[PDB]
Amino acid sequence: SFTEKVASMAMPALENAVETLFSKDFHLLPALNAADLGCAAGPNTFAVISMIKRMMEKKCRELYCQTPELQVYLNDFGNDFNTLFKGLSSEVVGNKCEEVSCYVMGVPGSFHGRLFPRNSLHLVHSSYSVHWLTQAPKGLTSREGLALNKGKIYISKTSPPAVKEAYLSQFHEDFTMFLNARSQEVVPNGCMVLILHGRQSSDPSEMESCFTWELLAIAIAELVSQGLIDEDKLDTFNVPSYFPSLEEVKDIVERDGSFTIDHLEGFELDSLEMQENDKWVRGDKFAKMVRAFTEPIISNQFGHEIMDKLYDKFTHIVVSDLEAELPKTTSIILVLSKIVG
Amino acid sequence: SSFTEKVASMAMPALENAVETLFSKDFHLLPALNAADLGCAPNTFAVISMIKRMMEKKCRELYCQTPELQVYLNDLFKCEEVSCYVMGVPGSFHGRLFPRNSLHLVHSSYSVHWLTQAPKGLTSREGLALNKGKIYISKTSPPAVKEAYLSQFHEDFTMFLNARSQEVVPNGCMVLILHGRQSSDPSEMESCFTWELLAIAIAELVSQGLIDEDKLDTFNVPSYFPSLEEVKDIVERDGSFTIDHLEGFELDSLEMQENDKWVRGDKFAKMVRAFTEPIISNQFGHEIMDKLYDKFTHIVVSDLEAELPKTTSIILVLSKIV
Repeated sequence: SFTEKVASMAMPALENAVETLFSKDFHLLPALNAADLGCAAGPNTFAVISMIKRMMEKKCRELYCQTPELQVYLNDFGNDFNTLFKGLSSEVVGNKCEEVSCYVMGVPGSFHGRLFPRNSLHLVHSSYSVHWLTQAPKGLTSREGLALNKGKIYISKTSPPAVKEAYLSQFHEDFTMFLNARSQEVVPNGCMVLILHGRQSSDPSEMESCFTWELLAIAIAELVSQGLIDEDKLDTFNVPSYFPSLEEVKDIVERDGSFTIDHLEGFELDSLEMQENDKWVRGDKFAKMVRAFTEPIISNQFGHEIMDKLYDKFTHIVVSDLEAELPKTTSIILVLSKIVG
Repeated sequence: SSFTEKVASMAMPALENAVETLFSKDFHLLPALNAADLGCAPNTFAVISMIKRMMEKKCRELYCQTPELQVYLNDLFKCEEVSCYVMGVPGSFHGRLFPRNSLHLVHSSYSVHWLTQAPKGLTSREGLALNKGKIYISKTSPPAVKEAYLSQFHEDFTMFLNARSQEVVPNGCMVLILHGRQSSDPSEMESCFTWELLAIAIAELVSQGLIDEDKLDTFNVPSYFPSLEEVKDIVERDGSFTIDHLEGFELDSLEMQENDKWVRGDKFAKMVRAFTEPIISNQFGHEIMDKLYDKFTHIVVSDLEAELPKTTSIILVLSKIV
């Protein structure tokens, strides 16, 4: 739903990044090597790979040389990528019309560190993965940091300055780790198309920046007051995720020397299906998406036998307390090129 | 898989001799070495450590930067020197899996003998099944069967070789191990004991009215156990690879270090059921499988006194030609 809208918004940035690769004759290499990192997109992963497939086919059809092939690395691969495998594998598709063969591989492991040999990647795509951290900020998980962000699970208006500082610091570290890892693996002049969950305002405590996590904390606090969750637990737990601003992303990429910013863009989208007339169906659909992306870290924290009652309260807060309206979600599009190198 | 365990110890010398022959050429100071395990089924995780161990030794002798190792795994069923990255490759190994010129090494153990399908031409005209009472080449079976089977294996193995030809780099190495046979006649008990016995078990249930004969008569396994000569000829017909070594070795089929025949027979049947039931179950259901391998075990433990012929494995070492 929302994911679909984000994916289409980033598609032109993906096209141009392929175009730039062509201007450096990447289409004349024996094979183009593409990776999709954090394949949790996705469904929307099929569109981006089909798009690379198609742009190569258009480019190479007038070339006298033997037609280049496409090698696709998919990471997150949980064996459910079979729908993408069967849809993109040119041997499985069996289309004799296609001149560009596509070979699809699974890459196990974390997008945070190394996944491939040196100079093995020409193009990296990653959508809504890079804002995830390796852990809750270290300054928040020390013996005395467990006390800083009391009734919440993320940067909030109630958070002392140390909280957002810790998060930015953790992001700086984890994102630089990523950049460093990719820098080893992305070929000189290679491209990277990153899309992530960010924010508009410079202040992270702003609702538009934190609403999803703020509302979840309010829901957890409800069950806490009702005596169903230990609060222990609320006060010591913080989310392993950060939504940076444009400026923060720029800063970190520029401090790291490895990549050049070809494109840095933010854009806003509605956070719920505003075309939906049923105020309950609107929030329920939103909550379902939220649950799909957040239940792993959350149920791990509070147990699974409380996830139903928890996400129900979350939906009730969205529907009733907020009249099925939320601030708009900001997404960041970051296109990078590996410097030579 | 205590049997497989013994097979991989015997082919590991032939794996070392071959991987090291990729160090005689250079082929020594490259960025990253790409190796594929095609039809994996812990031994695939053993051949990986072998490659890593060998590479690190040849580099420390050559005083050069250590390449990284990328391993591709196509599934059918701290102070380490060489950086290894492992990748999963879905898809059939009889077709293309990799870009051209991308593999330095290919390993495949006990997968190549599996056919893409049970042989095509097994019905006459008339309109009779050409392999009644059985599920593989047998003594009762007319010549047409073993010819259909060899033809199917010819086609399938040649497709494999053909695909690999595109992907294996010039002078790149292929190590293939497969279930073969000693005797030139593929209907010898040495060649087909497992399938023969399985048929005998099924035919027992048929006479008891538990399984249609329909059924037995129209089913045949998607497997073929070739001879050294058949393997050699097919490889030579295809023009892509050089036969560096081609050798067969014998192995005891049952755990013979066990005096209790019914125990060593069960162990055998348990093993046989693990790799044959998925091949058999579509045609005969899972329902009758308990009574099927029950009867199979009695045919093994009683009628043959837990004495089965040795299994022949073929070790095939290849090099890409240009």
